[PDB]
Amino acid sequence: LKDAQEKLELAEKKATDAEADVASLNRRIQLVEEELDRAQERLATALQKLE
Amino acid sequence: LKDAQEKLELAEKKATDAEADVASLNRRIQLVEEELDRAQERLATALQKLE
Repeated sequence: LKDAQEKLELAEKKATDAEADVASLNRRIQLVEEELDRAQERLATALQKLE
Repeated sequence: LKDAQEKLELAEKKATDAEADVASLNRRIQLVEEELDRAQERLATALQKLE
């Protein structure tokens, strides 16, 4: 039981950290997508003014 | 020990799933980052053309 509970603890800690990493990466994805959309809009406006 | 092993299996499956999510989300992060880099390079070229 000592080994089994130690394995349980390590697996649970790893899964929780992985979930936190997933949430952080997803919010990073949405942030970077917003920045990309703003950059594309700026590019379009600049090209029109250039022409 | 039986319950501990079952929870170990569940936790390791969930952690592997979240690790795959991490891999996918980091791939998306890098790809959108590259697209944003291209967009900002285009923006810099556009400002140069404005000048």
